[PDB]
Amino acid sequence: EAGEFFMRAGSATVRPTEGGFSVTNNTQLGLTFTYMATDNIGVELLAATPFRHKIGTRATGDIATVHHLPPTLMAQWYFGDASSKFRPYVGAGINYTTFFDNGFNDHGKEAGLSDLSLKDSWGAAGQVGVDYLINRDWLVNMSVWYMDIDTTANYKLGGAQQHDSVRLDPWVFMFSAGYRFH
Repeated sequence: EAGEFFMRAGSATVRPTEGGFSVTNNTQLGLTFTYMATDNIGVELLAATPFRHKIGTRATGDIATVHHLPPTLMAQWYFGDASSKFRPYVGAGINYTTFFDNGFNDHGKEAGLSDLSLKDSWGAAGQVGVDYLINRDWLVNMSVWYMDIDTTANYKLGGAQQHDSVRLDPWVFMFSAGYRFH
């Protein structure tokens, strides 16, 4: 497996962590590119199509929608050996998330909200997952990611109240199939 490069394609679902400031879960296309430093140490990049979340509270409901790209870079450790058909793994790394295409809905505007945007964020990331190596060519995968994503939302409330701290700190769940290149 040393020298190997494999790509996984599948669903990645982001579940943001905590009157009420709720944020919906969203599932998008997930892609990971990984390389084997050795038979156990791997280098992986997670990529995704942009995610879309709705924000809101109990009474009003949705008041805005937000999108972001959470590209993540990881150093990993695969258990077992190069011949194991079943290899769980763990990783630690750095995440970078950018928010874009953020706007309040009619309801947000009716309440006096406008000019919304969130500033970029960097943060620790951890992961545990499993690869089931079917052939020298294919595999199926599961993956659970944790990510430090702290930001601050900027917008005006009829006036200019443009600063609040948003903490997503989401878990990301990924299911995929992967191809191997030797």
